[PDB]
Amino acid sequence: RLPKRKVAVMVGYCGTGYHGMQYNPPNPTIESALFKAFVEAGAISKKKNGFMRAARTAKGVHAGGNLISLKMIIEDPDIKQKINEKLPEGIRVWDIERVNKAFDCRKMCSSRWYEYLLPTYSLIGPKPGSILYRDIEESKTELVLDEDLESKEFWEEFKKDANEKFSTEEIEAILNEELYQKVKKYKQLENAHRRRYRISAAKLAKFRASTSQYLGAHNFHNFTLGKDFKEPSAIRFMKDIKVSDPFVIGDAQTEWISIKIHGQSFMLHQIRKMVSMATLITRCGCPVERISQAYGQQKINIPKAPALGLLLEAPVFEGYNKRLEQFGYKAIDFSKYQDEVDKFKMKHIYDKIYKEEVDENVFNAFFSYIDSFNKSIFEFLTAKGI
Amino acid sequence: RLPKRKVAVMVGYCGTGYHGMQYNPPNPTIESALFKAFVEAGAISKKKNGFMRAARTAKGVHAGGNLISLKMIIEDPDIKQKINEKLPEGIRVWDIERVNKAFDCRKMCSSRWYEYLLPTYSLIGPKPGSILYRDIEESKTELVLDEDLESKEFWEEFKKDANEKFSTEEIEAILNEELYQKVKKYKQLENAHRRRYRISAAKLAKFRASTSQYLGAHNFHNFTLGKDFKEPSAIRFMKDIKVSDPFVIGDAQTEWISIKIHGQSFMLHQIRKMVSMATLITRCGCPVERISQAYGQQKINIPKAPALGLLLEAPVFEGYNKRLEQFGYKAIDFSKYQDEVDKFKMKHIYDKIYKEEVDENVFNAFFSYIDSFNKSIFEFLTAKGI
RNA sequence: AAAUCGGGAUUC
RNA sequence: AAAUCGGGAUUC
Ligand SMILES: [Cl-]
Ligand SMILES: [Cl-]
Repeated sequence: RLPKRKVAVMVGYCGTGYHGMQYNPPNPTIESALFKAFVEAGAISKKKNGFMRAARTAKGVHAGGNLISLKMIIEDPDIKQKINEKLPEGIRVWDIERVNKAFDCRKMCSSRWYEYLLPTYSLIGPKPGSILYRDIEESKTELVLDEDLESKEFWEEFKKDANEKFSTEEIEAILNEELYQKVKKYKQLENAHRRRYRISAAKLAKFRASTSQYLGAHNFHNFTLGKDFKEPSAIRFMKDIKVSDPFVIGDAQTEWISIKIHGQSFMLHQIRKMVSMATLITRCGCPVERISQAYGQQKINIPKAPALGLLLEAPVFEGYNKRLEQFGYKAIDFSKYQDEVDKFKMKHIYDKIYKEEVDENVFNAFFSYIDSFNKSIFEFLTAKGI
Repeated sequence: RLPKRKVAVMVGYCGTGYHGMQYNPPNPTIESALFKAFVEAGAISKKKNGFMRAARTAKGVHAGGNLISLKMIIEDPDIKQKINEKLPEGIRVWDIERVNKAFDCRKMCSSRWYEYLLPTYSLIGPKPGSILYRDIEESKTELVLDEDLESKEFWEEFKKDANEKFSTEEIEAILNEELYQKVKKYKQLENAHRRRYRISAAKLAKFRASTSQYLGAHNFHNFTLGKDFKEPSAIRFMKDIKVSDPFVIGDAQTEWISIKIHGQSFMLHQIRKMVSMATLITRCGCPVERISQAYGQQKINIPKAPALGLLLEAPVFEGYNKRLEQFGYKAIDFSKYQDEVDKFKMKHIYDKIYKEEVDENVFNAFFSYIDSFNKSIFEFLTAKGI
């Protein structure tokens, strides 16, 4: 029976194929794989006496950095390498550091950094023929919304390319069939047109302003589930929002943007709902200030963005580092790993994101469902409600 | 580039932790693990040119025997052992046999055997205090339903045991707390009382009659989803139904029964809905003949039983064996493996079922939700509807 | 966080 | 078969 010390473990993972961070049998989770590696490496033996997590990343949500707290066997001086050898390629342990007895992953978390990877073709306007396009274009009863000749040019180049290859065969419905093969090739051509799209500087600036609409303290009751507008804990403080320059990655050469959000605390699916709302405001040509209207008591249903693009970048423990460094305890700083994670993120997270995006068309499917859906549609009009 | 022959592969698996049989990235499925083992063993290289499955077992559904058809590399005389070495312990390949070019897993499937493992305490009447118990007992407006002094004795022995250990503390609501620990121990005592239950011969005979209500050809539109009563394909033929004698298995010594259903063809979630309906009829004390009323055009919502207890025992290919044996092709008979599967079923399927039942309380949670739910409730009364 | 029961709108 | 968007009733 070896001794056990209460330590914090810094880890990172691609969340694809796992049912979130929190241990939840019988479905594979990040924590179940971590525990299997711990047992196979000698970190634990045989509730797990004080187990703790900093963030319960949802189904499919990745994390460049996450932390847990537990009583481990630190006797092996090469225990980290053993655990990493016993782990799958998509999960890694960055470090192991001793913590004080009163350490609490969640209560000592001062802030959180999140990153969302979004394909730039998500900001193209809805396809002509969709209900959202019909309702937005037919919003000439109040001539407020942008014109967005860029999306018009994209869709019309797609129409010219389709017509120069599918001589009025003209796909209409389907529910192992030569028709289906024809349709398959049309949708593949449309996806290829999406992948060749390069966002303009104006659309990027518009999206940056729409995301900047989130800075400061706001009532985010519409950006979660089961939160009342009058609840005081519905107010959240976003410290910073940064939208990266566009960047091309992958064999299909598809364009992406990185959205880093630093906030004091977040509610369930807050990041994805914010991202989705900013994307809809940008791609529909609405005044970005309308995002602030979402803070009102009127309830709006914001469909959360796909989990595939979400990464928990790092939890932050400001008070712990500032007020417990005199006790000899090492500070918890994920940036000390920043380069290593940066490699892992590119090799085992971002690559998975690009592969699943080009294989299953996650983002385009999400936005095609939004496009064809008869609360949010009203908000994205020229006229909202009140 | 090795040659490839079109073969059929006989496999078995525990479905826990997998998203069904059909290959469906990015979530792990039985077929994705099979393909990984195939690649690692040399069975395939690099749609999969004619891939076929006999049955698309749902999420969590096991199978003592399932079959697939594909073009494999059969050059290795020890290819089966290599694939099995490359497979996890919960998935096994029983055999590989050559098939004719026109072979079609699903179209040549003449019938199907299914097995459902049900804990006998699922047949105990609803707990006094539940809405279902209140509605059934208060069905004295039409004095039709059984009395079931056995369930009364069970619940009253539980009440005597609880009161002799929890002196009117008396748990009332909860939503890390000493109360919760008390409640935890009450529910554990109730679960232990359930695990010690041994079904009487009368209840077993009643359940056997309720299941026999399914024999022959019937309209099973209520025993699936999205099937209209007037659709001719809503009629299904059950060739045989056998309920095994009760048997005790596991460390907690819990009692189980095996329900084997041989049918020509089945609709989506038909087995689980039939099982659930028979169980409700038995545990509520209804005339078993009322099950035939479910074949009427009136729509009833039958909650499907947990997937944990379902096994696809074997698909059957009668016509293929009878009309293609002269062509030199070996018959496809899963019974030729019956002993081997029988070991695997006990070591990697039934054991998982018992462990998950005693760890997560799947069946009792399902029936506790049924018990407290304000269409089916009306059917389980003395008065149905019409 | 995850899972269940159903009901509604979609996706090779 | 699986997956998505939501809405409703539940489960350490
Ligand atoms: Cl999350
Ligand atoms: Cl199934």
